[PDB]
Amino acid sequence: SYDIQAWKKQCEELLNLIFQCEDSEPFRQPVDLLEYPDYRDIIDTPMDFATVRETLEAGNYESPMELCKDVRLIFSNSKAYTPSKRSRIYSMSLRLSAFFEEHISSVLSDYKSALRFHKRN
Ligand SMILES: O=C(Nc1ccccc1)N1CCN(C(=O)c2ccco2)CC1
Repeated sequence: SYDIQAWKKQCEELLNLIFQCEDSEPFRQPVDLLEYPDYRDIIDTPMDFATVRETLEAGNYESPMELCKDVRLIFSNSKAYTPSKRSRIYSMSLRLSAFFEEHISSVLSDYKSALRFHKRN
C-alpha cells in the first residue's frame, strides 16, 4: 500500500468520526475567551478540530505527522487548563485522545512506509 497521498482522505474520514463523537463537543471550535478570560495566560497556541480540518482542506499540511502534532496540542491544552484530572472536559479529552491514537497509528505507518518505498532505489 504505497500511495504517498492516501493519508489526506484517511485524515478527513477520521475527523468526520471525531465530529460524530459526543466527546469532541468541547473541542469542535476555538475556546471561548469570554467564558475563559485567563485561557491565553496559560495557553500560548490554542487549537481545535475546526482549525485542523480547515488547515487540511487548505492544503497546508504536508504530512499526517503535522496534523497529528496539532491534534495532540488540543489534548495537551485541555490538560494544561484543567483544575483537576477529575474534570468533565479533561475526562472527555482523554477518551477522545485514546480514540484518535487508535485510528491515526495505521495512517502514520502507511504514510512512512510509502515514503520509504519511494526512496527505495
Ligand atoms: O470553551 C471551551 N470550548 C468551547 C465550547 C463551545 C464554544 C466555543 C468554545 N472550552 C473550555 C476550555 N477547555 C478545556 O479544555 C477545559 C478543561 C477544563 C475546563 O476547560 C476547552 C473547551
